[PDB]
Amino acid sequence: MMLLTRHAKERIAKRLAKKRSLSHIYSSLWAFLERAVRIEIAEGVVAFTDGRKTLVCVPLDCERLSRGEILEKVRGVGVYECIFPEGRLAKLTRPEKFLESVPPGEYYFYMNDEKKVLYVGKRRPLLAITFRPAKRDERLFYIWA
Repeated sequence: MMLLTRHAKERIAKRLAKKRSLSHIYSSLWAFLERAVRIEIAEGVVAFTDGRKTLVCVPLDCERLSRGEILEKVRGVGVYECIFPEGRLAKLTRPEKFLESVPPGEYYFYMNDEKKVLYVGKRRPLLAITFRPAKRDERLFYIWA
Protein backbone atom coordinates (compact mmCIF):
# COMPACT_ATOMS: atom_id res chain seq x y z
CA MET A 1 0.00 0.00 0.00
CA MET A 2 2.99 2.23 -0.47
CA LEU A 3 5.78 3.32 -2.69
CA LEU A 4 9.28 3.55 -1.23
CA THR A 5 11.58 6.55 -1.49
CA ARG A 6 15.24 6.00 -2.26
CA HIS A 7 15.98 6.42 1.43
CA ALA A 8 13.36 3.92 2.63
CA LYS A 9 14.58 1.42 0.02
CA GLU A 10 18.15 1.70 1.28
CA ARG A 11 17.14 1.22 4.91
CA ILE A 12 14.98 -1.80 4.04
CA ALA A 13 17.67 -3.25 1.78
CA LYS A 14 20.33 -3.00 4.51
CA ARG A 15 18.60 -5.78 6.46
CA LEU A 16 18.12 -8.16 3.52
CA ALA A 17 19.68 -11.62 3.31
CA LYS A 18 19.26 -12.12 -0.45
CA LYS A 19 20.50 -9.60 -3.00
CA ARG A 20 19.13 -6.05 -2.91
CA SER A 21 16.76 -6.27 -5.85
CA LEU A 22 13.62 -4.21 -6.35
CA SER A 23 11.48 -7.32 -5.88
CA HIS A 24 13.28 -8.38 -2.71
CA ILE A 25 13.01 -4.89 -1.21
CA TYR A 26 9.27 -4.70 -1.85
CA SER A 27 8.82 -8.27 -0.59
CA SER A 28 10.47 -7.25 2.68
CA LEU A 29 8.17 -4.23 2.86
CA TRP A 30 5.10 -6.38 2.32
CA ALA A 31 6.18 -8.82 5.03
CA PHE A 32 6.69 -5.90 7.43
CA LEU A 33 3.25 -4.49 6.66
CA GLU A 34 1.64 -7.82 7.55
CA ARG A 35 2.82 -7.41 11.13
CA ALA A 36 2.66 -3.61 11.43
CA VAL A 37 -0.12 -1.34 12.67
CA ARG A 38 -1.05 2.05 11.22
CA ILE A 39 -0.85 5.32 13.18
CA GLU A 40 -2.34 8.60 11.91
CA ILE A 41 0.49 10.32 13.67
CA ALA A 42 0.47 13.93 12.41
CA GLU A 43 -0.93 16.06 9.62
CA GLY A 44 0.37 14.48 6.42
CA VAL A 45 2.26 11.73 8.28
CA VAL A 46 1.27 8.08 8.66
CA ALA A 47 3.44 5.64 10.60
CA PHE A 48 3.40 1.86 10.35
CA THR A 49 5.09 0.08 13.22
CA ASP A 50 5.62 -3.50 14.34
CA GLY A 51 6.95 -2.32 17.68
CA ARG A 52 10.56 -2.75 16.51
CA LYS A 53 10.75 -0.75 13.28
CA THR A 54 8.65 2.08 11.88
CA LEU A 55 7.93 3.07 8.30
CA VAL A 56 7.18 6.82 8.13
CA CYS A 57 4.94 7.78 5.21
CA VAL A 58 3.28 10.78 3.59
CA PRO A 59 0.11 10.82 1.46
CA LEU A 60 0.13 10.87 -2.32
CA ASP A 61 -2.33 12.51 -4.71
CA CYS A 62 -4.10 9.52 -6.27
CA GLU A 63 -7.33 8.76 -8.12
CA ARG A 64 -9.66 5.76 -8.11
CA LEU A 65 -9.98 4.54 -11.71
CA SER A 66 -11.03 1.49 -13.65
CA ARG A 67 -8.34 -0.60 -15.31
CA GLY A 68 -9.47 0.77 -18.67
CA GLU A 69 -9.18 4.35 -17.46
CA ILE A 70 -5.68 3.57 -16.15
CA LEU A 71 -4.76 2.10 -19.53
CA GLU A 72 -5.70 5.42 -21.13
CA LYS A 73 -3.63 7.35 -18.57
CA VAL A 74 -0.49 5.28 -19.27
CA ARG A 75 -0.62 5.48 -23.09
CA GLY A 76 2.92 5.86 -24.43
CA VAL A 77 4.48 6.04 -20.96
CA GLY A 78 8.01 4.66 -20.92
CA VAL A 79 9.85 2.42 -18.48
CA TYR A 80 8.74 2.97 -14.87
CA GLU A 81 9.05 1.21 -11.56
CA CYS A 82 5.58 -0.36 -11.43
CA ILE A 83 4.07 -1.58 -8.15
CA PHE A 84 0.94 -3.76 -7.77
CA PRO A 85 0.75 -4.96 -4.15
CA GLU A 86 -2.04 -7.50 -4.67
CA GLY A 87 0.06 -9.25 -7.32
CA ARG A 88 3.28 -8.96 -5.31
CA LEU A 89 4.69 -7.18 -8.37
CA ALA A 90 7.45 -4.59 -8.25
CA LYS A 91 8.92 -4.41 -11.74
CA LEU A 92 10.88 -2.00 -13.92
CA THR A 93 8.82 -2.17 -17.12
CA ARG A 94 6.38 -0.23 -19.32
CA PRO A 95 2.99 0.43 -17.65
CA GLU A 96 0.94 -0.88 -20.58
CA LYS A 97 2.71 -4.24 -20.34
CA PHE A 98 2.53 -4.20 -16.53
CA LEU A 99 -1.24 -3.79 -16.71
CA GLU A 100 -1.60 -7.21 -18.37
CA SER A 101 -1.07 -8.58 -14.83
CA VAL A 102 -3.85 -6.42 -13.34
CA PRO A 103 -7.39 -7.88 -13.62
CA PRO A 104 -10.30 -5.59 -14.55
CA GLY A 105 -11.50 -3.63 -11.55
CA GLU A 106 -11.32 -0.30 -9.77
CA TYR A 107 -7.96 0.70 -8.30
CA TYR A 108 -6.24 3.65 -6.74
CA PHE A 109 -3.75 4.89 -9.32
CA TYR A 110 -0.66 7.06 -8.94
CA MET A 111 2.01 7.88 -11.49
CA ASN A 112 4.91 10.32 -11.39
CA ASP A 113 6.98 11.14 -14.46
CA GLU A 114 9.83 12.80 -12.58
CA LYS A 115 10.39 9.78 -10.32
CA LYS A 116 9.37 7.25 -13.04
CA VAL A 117 7.07 5.34 -10.69
CA LEU A 118 3.57 3.90 -10.94
CA TYR A 119 1.25 2.35 -8.36
CA VAL A 120 -1.99 0.43 -8.89
CA GLY A 121 -3.75 -1.11 -5.91
CA LYS A 122 -6.94 -1.44 -3.92
CA ARG A 123 -5.55 0.67 -1.07
CA ARG A 124 -4.68 4.34 -1.42
CA PRO A 125 -0.88 4.58 -1.78
CA LEU A 126 1.43 6.40 0.59
CA LEU A 127 5.11 7.28 0.10
CA ALA A 128 7.55 5.95 2.70
CA ILE A 129 10.20 8.56 3.49
CA THR A 130 12.14 6.35 5.91
CA PHE A 131 12.31 3.03 7.74
CA ARG A 132 13.96 3.20 11.14
CA PRO A 133 13.88 1.80 14.69
CA ALA A 134 10.57 2.49 16.40
CA LYS A 135 10.40 5.32 18.92
CA ARG A 136 9.03 4.78 22.42
CA ASP A 137 5.56 6.17 21.66
CA GLU A 138 5.28 4.05 18.49
CA ARG A 139 6.24 0.96 20.50
CA LEU A 140 3.60 1.84 23.11
CA PHE A 141 0.97 2.22 20.39
CA TYR A 142 1.92 -1.19 18.99
CA ILE A 143 1.66 -2.84 22.42
CA TRP A 144 -1.82 -1.44 23.04
CA ALA A 145 -3.22 -1.98 19.52
